[PDB]
Amino acid sequence: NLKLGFLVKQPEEPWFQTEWKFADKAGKDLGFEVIKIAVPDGEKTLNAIDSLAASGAKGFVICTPDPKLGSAIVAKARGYDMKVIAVDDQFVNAKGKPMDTVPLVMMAATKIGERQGQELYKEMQKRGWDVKESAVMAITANELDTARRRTTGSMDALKAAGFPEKQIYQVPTKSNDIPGAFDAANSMLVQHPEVKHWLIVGMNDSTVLGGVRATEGQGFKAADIIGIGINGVDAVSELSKAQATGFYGSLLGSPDVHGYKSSEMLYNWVAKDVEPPKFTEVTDVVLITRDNFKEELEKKGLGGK
Ligand SMILES: C[C@H]1O[C@H](O)[C@H](O)[C@@H](O)[C@H]1O
Repeated sequence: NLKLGFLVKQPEEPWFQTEWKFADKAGKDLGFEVIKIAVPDGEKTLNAIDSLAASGAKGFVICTPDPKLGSAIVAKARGYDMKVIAVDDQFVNAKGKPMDTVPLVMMAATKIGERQGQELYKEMQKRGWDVKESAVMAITANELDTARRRTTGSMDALKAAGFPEKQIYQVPTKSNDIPGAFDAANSMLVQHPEVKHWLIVGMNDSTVLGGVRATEGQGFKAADIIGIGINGVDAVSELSKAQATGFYGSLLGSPDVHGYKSSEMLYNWVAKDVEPPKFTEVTDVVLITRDNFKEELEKKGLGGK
């Protein structure tokens, strides 16, 4: 009866696919229809809201393709008597200050970034790399808070663990995907012939994967590369390959939680003016590798591997 939207910036990522899946679940439970829309850019975002209004949706969950669209999104929604909840990516104002007023569901970015770093360092030690000939490549998306806090967290952890600060090289990526990250990593690789072993730091699976792909192209074998993604669900195809690669593992979050919970809260809000908490931080994480990925997915009920 009631129709609620679930707008995602990147429909191609398993992460977002899963959030859609679990929105559908909440829909069945509570008795609402979820309208699933891809919003890969600003225009499509604004158009999509119009479209929702036409369909008579009461509200929407959104992961905006651009945090800086926040103001506009709110203005449009307001106009249509729509309630908004942000998932994953927080709205910011013109100045890049967060819009605290919009309820947000997100991962504990910093904490998860830090776990990445810890796990990078641990695996390095396991392999017995000489620090003197090792480096960290940090592929950054500093314009996105959530991404920033992951990669910063990771670098902080590595530094805390005793990885030499001066051997940490950052490079911005133009896009938060494989192609973008590849390009970025490549440009950094050719700058540093002296490095024999790389740690790859990136905010998510795709970013790290791009990094890994570049290293391979520059004649690094798996043993000499450690990349640990974040998302988990996005990494399955990699972890499924016959042969081990530079991509060691991924930190599996809870896209299920993000999808279901964001939806359920909106409904309660729309249906019963039950005001959501402003901020919901999801702290779940588990390292999945070649050995355990299958169990851990099935254990979290994201079956298939
Ligand atoms: C938790 C999410 O954070 C951002 O939205 C990234 O772009 C996603 O791929 C995902 O990792």
